[PDB]
Amino acid sequence: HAADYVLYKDATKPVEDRVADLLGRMTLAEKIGQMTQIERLVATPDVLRDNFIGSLLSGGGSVPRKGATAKEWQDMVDGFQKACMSTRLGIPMIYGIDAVHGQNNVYGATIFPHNVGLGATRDPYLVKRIGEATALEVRATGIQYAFAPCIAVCRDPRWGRCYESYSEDRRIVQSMTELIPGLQGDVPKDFTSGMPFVAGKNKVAACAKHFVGDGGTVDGINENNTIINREGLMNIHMPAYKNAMDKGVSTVMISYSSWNGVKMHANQDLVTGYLKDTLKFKGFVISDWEGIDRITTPAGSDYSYSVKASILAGLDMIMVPNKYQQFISILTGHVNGGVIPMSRIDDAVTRILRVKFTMGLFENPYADPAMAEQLGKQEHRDLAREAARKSLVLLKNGKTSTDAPLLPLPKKAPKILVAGSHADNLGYQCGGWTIEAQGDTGRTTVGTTILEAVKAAVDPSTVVVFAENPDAEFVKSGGFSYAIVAVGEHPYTETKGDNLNLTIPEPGLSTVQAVCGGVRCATVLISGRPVVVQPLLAASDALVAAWLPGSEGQGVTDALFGDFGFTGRLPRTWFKSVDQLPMNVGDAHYDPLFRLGYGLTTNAT
Repeated sequence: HAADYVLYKDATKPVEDRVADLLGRMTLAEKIGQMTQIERLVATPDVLRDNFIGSLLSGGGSVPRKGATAKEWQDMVDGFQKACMSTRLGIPMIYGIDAVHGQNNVYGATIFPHNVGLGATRDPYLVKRIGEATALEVRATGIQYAFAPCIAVCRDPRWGRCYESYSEDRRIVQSMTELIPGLQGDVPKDFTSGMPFVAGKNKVAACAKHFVGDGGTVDGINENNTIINREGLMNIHMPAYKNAMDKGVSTVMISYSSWNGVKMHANQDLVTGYLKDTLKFKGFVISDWEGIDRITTPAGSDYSYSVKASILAGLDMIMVPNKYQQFISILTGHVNGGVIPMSRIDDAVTRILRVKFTMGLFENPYADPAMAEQLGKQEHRDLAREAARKSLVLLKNGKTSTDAPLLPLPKKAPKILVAGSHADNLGYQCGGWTIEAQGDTGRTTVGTTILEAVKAAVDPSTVVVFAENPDAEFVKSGGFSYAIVAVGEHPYTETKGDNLNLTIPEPGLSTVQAVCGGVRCATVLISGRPVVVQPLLAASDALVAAWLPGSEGQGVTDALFGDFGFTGRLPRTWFKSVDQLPMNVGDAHYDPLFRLGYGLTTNAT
């Protein structure tokens, strides 16, 4: 009704009408800008305006500064948004980040257990509630888009991202797609499968990743080839993408991996033919980081081809993330030369705009300062603590069938020992994608280590001694009632985590042997995956697979001291040796140390 009315700016109008109205006004430069996502590290107000940039991200560890507050994050994001809103059309950018176990790049964010442990809970409603809390903590920092969930079905634990997979069993991964409506909100009653959805300003856009077969690569080699017939691809690796469509996942990220030698980032048949045309996905498809570069061998050796192949394959938004001028220049040339039709550009931009309008981003482009206090909120930590406890799998509770069960341990004892490299190391208990991509060691954020949790749990008369790596004599002479010893993997992600031997670093086993040799012991194993465990088992009275439980170490002691019983069950096969791999439930020659679904129980004290 005002004389300067512009339909796309009218919040009362249907999303599709707003999309069409804006699209019809855009120049080629404005269109290609929407398709471009850049790192905050290369962003400036002029770059964002002049190139009509559609999206920014923080990669792992890409932060305004170490220890930044929620408000500092909001101010940074809003500064970028102010630049984007100052363009001719005022299209807001969407800011993405890997919030994969909480808002994990941010100091003081609640850190939830990694996905493998969540699979052990068999509790999809718990995972939904984690999505809900994670959305609040992401919005606390002004960010609107999380690159989660990873719905890989990890079929070989030698993969460095196996901890990002809920299970080797697709049925468990499918169940855990409940993360999506946690992050985004529940879809309405009449909802069409494949449409994008986000409820509003207190929720975030989600991302089902990495499409498809990322968990199926040969020998678990990250980014490698997945060799499997269509029937197996569709039976193992694809199903959870359909659940994600049904729950309105807003975006899908493409895998670095290949399927039978075809790069996913160049696979028109799967990206356009299947995801878009068969599953009816109507959100946007985003590349992985320099994913189009890696289409070629060597990577980046023909970036012109990378742009052509990826955009023709059906990708909508490119996580460049640094060389935006080159990306934009090359894509512009391809359109100008008729190599890429305007129809393909218009489809990509239609999808990007659909997600942005749907989620309310044109109505609330800026951060809400009242949300900053959601970061690290005690209610969310209480949830993480529940999740950590439910994730724990009890593998042994007594050396013989006639021994007294060691767990639960008594809170009142004259003197107890807490030992091991992982007993008082917050970074190690969080693992990868915590503060940095690869994670880190020591007190990297706000949390409670296993040692701190023990001290918070025990009777006031119980003396707690910590020794990181005590010798056998120290233990034998110490007058201890029992010991809790924690060891395991160091933090990792992506290719750095690929590991053909799956043996934990020393000292780990040597400390368990020294401790358990002198006093009854409960071994807590911190890992992203099954690892060689027979020697640890042989030494230990009790052993718990605690995965990567996150910031809330009291989840571990909640079960050790019997406040709750152990309930977790293995979401993966535990192998006898790495020579067996790959080896999954349902295989012909299945000879596990512990089958998928195994877990001992205790009752609460």
